[PDB]
Amino acid sequence: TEKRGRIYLKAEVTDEKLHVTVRDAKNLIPMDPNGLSDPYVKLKLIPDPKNESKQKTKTIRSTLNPQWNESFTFKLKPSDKDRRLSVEIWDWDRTTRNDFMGSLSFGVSELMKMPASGWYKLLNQEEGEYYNVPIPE
Ligand SMILES: [Ca+2]
Ligand SMILES: [Ca+2]
Ligand SMILES: [Ca+2]
Repeated sequence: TEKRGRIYLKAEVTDEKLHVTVRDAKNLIPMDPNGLSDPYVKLKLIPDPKNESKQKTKTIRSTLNPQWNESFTFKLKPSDKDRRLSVEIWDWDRTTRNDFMGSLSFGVSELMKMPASGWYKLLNQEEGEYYNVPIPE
């Protein structure tokens, strides 16, 4: 909800597993010639040097206010204490590289001391890997 729009999420750590719900997003930035985008969300635990934690929602065509309503589960291990949940919205493009739309992240430990829930401001790509900005109201 500021330049790159906002996203509604839920994420809690229930003994063993991290549960994430990606509800919807609003006011996303136009990344297509038609003035829209084809948004999908990529969920990842970072760092992910082996590149194995990737999960993704379906792609919704031609919209800036997608409603995915999809949930995901990551098995956690003691090694994940220092990892973060990365949430990135991307714009599916058929004839070129997919465009970045907005992102954010949560510390696994952070989520364990308080599950995330509600609206969050979409951040730039690099910075999105470092923090999140909740939007109460
Ligand atoms: Ca595009
Ligand atoms: Ca597109
Ligand atoms: Ca592109």
